[PDB]
Amino acid sequence: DVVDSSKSFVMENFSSYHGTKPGYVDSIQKGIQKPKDDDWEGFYSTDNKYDAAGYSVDNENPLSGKAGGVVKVTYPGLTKVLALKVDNAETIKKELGLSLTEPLMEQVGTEEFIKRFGDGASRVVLSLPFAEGSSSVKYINNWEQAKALSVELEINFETRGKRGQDAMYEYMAQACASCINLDWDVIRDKTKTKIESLKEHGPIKNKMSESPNKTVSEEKAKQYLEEFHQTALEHPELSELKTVTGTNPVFAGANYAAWAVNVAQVIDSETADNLEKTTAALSILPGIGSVMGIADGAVHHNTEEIVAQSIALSSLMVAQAIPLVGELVGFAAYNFVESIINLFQVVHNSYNRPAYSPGHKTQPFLHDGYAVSWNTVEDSIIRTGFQGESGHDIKITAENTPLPIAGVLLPTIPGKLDVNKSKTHISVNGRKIRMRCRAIDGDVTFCRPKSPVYVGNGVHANLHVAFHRSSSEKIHSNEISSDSIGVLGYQKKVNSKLSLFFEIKSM
Amino acid sequence: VVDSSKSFVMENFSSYHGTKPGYVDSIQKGIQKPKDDDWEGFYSTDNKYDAAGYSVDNENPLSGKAGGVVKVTYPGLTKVLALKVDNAETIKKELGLSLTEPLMEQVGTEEFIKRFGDGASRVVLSLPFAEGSSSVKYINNWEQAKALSVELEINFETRGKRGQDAMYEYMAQACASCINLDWDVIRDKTKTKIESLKEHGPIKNKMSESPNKTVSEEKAKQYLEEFHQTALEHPELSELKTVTGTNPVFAGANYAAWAVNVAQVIDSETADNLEKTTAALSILPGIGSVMGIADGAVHHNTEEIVAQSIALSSLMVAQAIPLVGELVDIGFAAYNFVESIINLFQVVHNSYNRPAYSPGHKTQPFLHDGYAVSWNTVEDSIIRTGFQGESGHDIKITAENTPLPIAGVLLPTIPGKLDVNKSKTHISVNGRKIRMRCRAIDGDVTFCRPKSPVYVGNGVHANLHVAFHRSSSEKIHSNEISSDSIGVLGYQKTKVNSKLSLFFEIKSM
Repeated sequence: DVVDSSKSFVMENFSSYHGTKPGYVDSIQKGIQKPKDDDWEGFYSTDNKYDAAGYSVDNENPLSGKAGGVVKVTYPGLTKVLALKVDNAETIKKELGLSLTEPLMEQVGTEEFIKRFGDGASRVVLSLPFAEGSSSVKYINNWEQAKALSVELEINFETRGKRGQDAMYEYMAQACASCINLDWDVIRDKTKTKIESLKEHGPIKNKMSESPNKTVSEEKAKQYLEEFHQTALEHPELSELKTVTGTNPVFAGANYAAWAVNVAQVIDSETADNLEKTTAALSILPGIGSVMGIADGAVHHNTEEIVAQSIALSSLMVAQAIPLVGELVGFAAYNFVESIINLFQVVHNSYNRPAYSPGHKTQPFLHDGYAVSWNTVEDSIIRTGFQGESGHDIKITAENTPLPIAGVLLPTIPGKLDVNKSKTHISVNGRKIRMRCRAIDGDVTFCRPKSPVYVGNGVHANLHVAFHRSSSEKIHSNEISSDSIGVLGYQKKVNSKLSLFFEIKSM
Repeated sequence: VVDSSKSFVMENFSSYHGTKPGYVDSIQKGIQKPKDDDWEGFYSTDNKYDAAGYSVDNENPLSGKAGGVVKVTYPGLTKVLALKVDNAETIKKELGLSLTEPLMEQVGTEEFIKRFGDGASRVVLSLPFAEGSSSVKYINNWEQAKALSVELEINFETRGKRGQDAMYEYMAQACASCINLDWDVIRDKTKTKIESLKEHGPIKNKMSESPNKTVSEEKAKQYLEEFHQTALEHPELSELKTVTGTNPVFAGANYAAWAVNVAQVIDSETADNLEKTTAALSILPGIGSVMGIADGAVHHNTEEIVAQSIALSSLMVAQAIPLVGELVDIGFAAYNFVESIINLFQVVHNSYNRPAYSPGHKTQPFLHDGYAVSWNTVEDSIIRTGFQGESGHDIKITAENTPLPIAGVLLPTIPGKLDVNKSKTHISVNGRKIRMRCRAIDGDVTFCRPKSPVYVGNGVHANLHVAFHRSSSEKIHSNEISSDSIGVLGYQKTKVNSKLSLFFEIKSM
């Protein structure tokens, strides 16, 4: 009941990975020994060496400190991996036949437990899901049993001699072999070059002349820095940047200007002189998607050359913004570039990782003030291969004022998938609103509410879509055009489109 | 598939049925069938106000007339059999029924009644009425439904009110906070105010300044903002001037945008029919500006202020029609526009009357500063009490577009009864597990910072996992707990952080 037999197995030479902090890379290869929540006291490892690497960073400087390494640990002989459906120790003790007083992970390393659950293996290791939205597992080893592990070096980020956490993040990026895999040495080099060239430019040094170079108001400051942004963006070392930041307003000069002003306001002398404190301060500021070129679910600035341009331009602007709104030194070219680079790497790594997009599974789709999502994972799956009914629930609301829901565009397959016009309805804070559904196409039906639907702060709707299958025959790739259900918001002539993406699947 | 906790036998079981106009007097002569069929049956509900929302002219559902509600009763004993699922195929298998015959035919069978009726004369099926409602829908077999007596609860046509006021005034009885407006008063006051406004010297004056022929949106808005400012000096609009001066949602700009946007979608054919006018207006954005609805509250909740807002908006629509209108009447402003917009007020007021979880409660998202955060499941939002040991609570976090930070989270603590498990509490960003550093800031609030920068955005979500430990087995009493929310902090903007609140309830077991 608490033990999942689909993720449990006996294995010979069971291996797993362990992230190791700086200094312990060589020490640990002589054996796992505990140092000097107790139910879970134990030695931790994971089946994913890239997830292990995230545990390898200096515990005294966790945002920007050095990464240590990853080792691989192997049990000889036969090991039982005992996967648990819950991580509540007391539920595990009661559901198994265990003393509710003895710590769960003490019991796990005793011959009694190894008898009843090891299936003749020499050891039980507990297995739990690593994290929400990760398919990796976490292994929990009894500390004394773990003394049998052999330890091999997988990688030593310090051996690589790279700056910052370049080595750790470059290792993780291997997981994706669509994959941001940037050379941060190139970028750092190109970046230092651009700053120097930009500082010599005639029109740049000329617009620095116009700088009040004294404390002023924030709106004066933004206006000068918007000017500086326009001037500096004409340098031919920033010419690709000028082109790729022209259309999308997130990349505008005014957002670079707010960024530089936000940076100068939170950096004091004590902060600029320490890299951990700079990373902490910068990491809570809004607007960084302007300098990173990240908008609308995409990393647009995904070349070494264009990332260096963006980081160079922003370094200069921070250099300009400190006099006008701050008080210090130099920071702009030194610790500002180092922390910003680390922040770049955090976010790129998020975007490399497998992840459901807005409107997929239970991830909300946010658009035009609305928020919609599938209520459960199964709601987003249209099952096929049977004659009968299914129901699917979509949650809908909005952020403030009453916004309308005009209707929903639903897929139909001429004969193999049809809308149940009687069970399809929408419910607004519990008021059930029937729908009028007319096909506009062989492949699309449009359902309108029979009474006005509005959602907003404190008003939400549940849209219930009910499908009926006539044929028992499965639905084939070609048969379906759309991967999405289109909920329509207010009209602007067009409607705001809110997309809930489904998947066809058998039983 | 059968919830025994919603099933029961009852004497004189009664329910309610909403009745379209024309069938109100006729239905009282008995439930006869008319000339998914698993479900073909006679439908009723336990909540008479939910029934009232089935009573509107099918041909004109947006704006049409409302018939009534009748109460139907079985004599003797009835079995109410509450079902967990609405899939009839699944119901026939797990009840051992013919997988071919219509489920609601079988339910009217003498054999089915023996098996499941507990010695009641017949069986009625019971199902949840809708998401977000505590009502039930009852499905009656048609043959058995011949046994029902039928009494009038209310005939809306007979109250002789305009539009759908009878129905919405009836539904507002349910909440006895509560918008219970007299729409006759509001209608009369509104007609009165439109009259006086059109006579004002400065109105007729700034009205005579109108380009009075098609122009551009930016120029049309600019004049209507001017017009709006002049109109709001009239004394018949003085309360409105006061209550709309602060909230930017109620500003002249947004009355002007509302009115431009109306004139653009109303052509002579739409304008000459209330149903199509209501359809058209019902898909526009910005109605909250004239309704006085913002930030989760209905601010215009007196007859006087609603009539003032409707009157001013009627005038502005009249001014916007020459500058942007395909139509030529301007009579629309004072007739079908007012009728129609009144109906939309009623709709939205009713939504806010109805019991509903607020942002940040249960699985309702909390939408703020471009973030969306919610409890993953209803149980996550409940901190159970009265035991020693552990619990976990999942909060989902994302954002609409560019990467926004999560600076940390504020968590409640009670000296002995409730502690942050600093080991199990983490945050997971597209699968990347990030540990926290938790410090107490006060005896009742602990603050947890992530140990690697957290950013969320389109395509990047986080699961904040909060682990609580109780050392005492004593229950938490209300005095112990200051906050009813967990505060997730976003970006920093005097230095402050954006606050995202997830509201929890303390329960036993």
